[PDB]
Formats: sequence, C-alpha cells, structure tokens
Amino acid sequence: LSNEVSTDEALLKRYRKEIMDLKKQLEEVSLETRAQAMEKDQLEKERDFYFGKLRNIELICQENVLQRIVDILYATDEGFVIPD
Amino acid sequence: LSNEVSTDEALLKRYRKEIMDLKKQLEEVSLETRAQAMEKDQLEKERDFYFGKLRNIELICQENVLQRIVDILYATDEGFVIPD
Repeated sequence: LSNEVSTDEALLKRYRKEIMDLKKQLEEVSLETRAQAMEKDQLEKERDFYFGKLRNIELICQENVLQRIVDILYATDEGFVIPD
Repeated sequence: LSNEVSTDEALLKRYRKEIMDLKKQLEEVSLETRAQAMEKDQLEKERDFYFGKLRNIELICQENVLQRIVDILYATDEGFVIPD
C-alpha cells in the first residue's frame, strides 16, 4: 500500500493518460502485426514459387548431369531435407 | 458532453477496468506477434532451402532434358519470375 494520498482529480488524470498511452500502443502493435503478416504472405508465395520449380524438375528427371540433379533435390541442406 | 453525472468512485472503477482490459489485450497481441514472427522465420528458411537447390541446379545446367530444366528456372509462374 502506497503512503501517497492523491486527490481524486489527479488519479483520474493519471488514469486517462495511461488509457491514452495503452490505446496508442495497441493500435501501433496491431498495425505492425498487419505489416508483418503481409511480409509473411510474400515469403510464403516465394517459397511456393521456388518449390513449384523443384517439383517440376523432379518430374522431368523422373521420366528419364540429370542424375545428380536428383541428389540435390533430396540432399540435406543445413538441417533440412525433403523426405521420400 | 454526456448528461450522466457519475461519482468519482464509479469513474475510477471504470478506468481501472479499461486499463486492465487494455493491458491484457496488449500482452496477447504481443505474444501473437512473437508466434507469427517465428512462423515467418520458418517460411524464410524453407524459401532459402528451396532456392539453394535451384541455384545449384542452375550451376549444373550452366557448365554443360537438361535444356528445359533451365526454362523452368526462368519461367514465369503465376505472376512471379526470376530475372537475368
């Protein structure tokens, strides 16, 4: 329990300022989340853009230099690998 | 200007509840932003994982079925294309 004895007007003024600051923060974080979501969608489109080529390259090597192109498709690259 | 005449205690109680709700919202949006940032990093690693294969496949086709593998690398795929 604080030993400060504030007036009711001063505490109301403090609460209005905290509410104002919290609303400003909430809208800023919400707008940043929207911008980060759009950059996340762009990264996903680029990922699917790249994978669409690897998938078609695998189909070309399947029906038949061409050999080690397959090894790259299923190679472990820095902790990640495409399973069978 | 509202025609309501509230007591100072009732308005303080209302302000404390709004501050409590705003702080809860701010922490929830902040935690969601952290989770979305981790999923965004995973998408970026997967994108770079895929591109690392396309880059090495281009190097293999450069030094020399192999023909149309290059066409796929530089093909326009649903509004996106890798420039020269």
